Amino acid sequence: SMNPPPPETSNPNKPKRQTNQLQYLLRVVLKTLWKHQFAWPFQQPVDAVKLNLPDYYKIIKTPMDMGTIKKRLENNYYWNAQECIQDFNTMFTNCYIYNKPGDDIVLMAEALEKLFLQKINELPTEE
Ligand SMILES: CCn1c2c(c(=O)[nH]c1=O)[C@H](c1ccc(C)cc1)C1=C(COC1=O)N2
Repeated sequence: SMNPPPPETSNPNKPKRQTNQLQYLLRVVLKTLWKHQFAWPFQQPVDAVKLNLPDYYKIIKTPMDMGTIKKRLENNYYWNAQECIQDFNTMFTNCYIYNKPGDDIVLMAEALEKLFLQKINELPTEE
């Protein structure tokens, strides 16, 4: 099978705005996770073709990744912070569903998610 098209990262028909919370998600939350030693499997859409995982997109129908999130934030694609938080959660959940508990990639995701949840407790109040 071919890869699917990646998630959209811009849409002229989708209203957009900047908020202090979305700015924080880009400058602090994404920045922190993106540069983490365990980030690399999550920095781009899953390339099931190159990686040889012919069942990935038969199993995962809600793909999401930090490369997509990074572009959505940079492009001001989101209207609210919850949209972005949901994308991170979807990314982690996909990993936990596709892979076996105890697999190294699951441990990587869990470490990233722990950090993620800490940082979103620090979300600033909306101005
Ligand atoms: C996020 C998508 N994904 C990936 C892999 C996987 O086993 N399961 C999976 O859900 C695979 C891999 C294998 C072992 C480790 C320690 C990390 C990553 C892999 C990537 C990218 O490069 C790769 O070697 N992604």
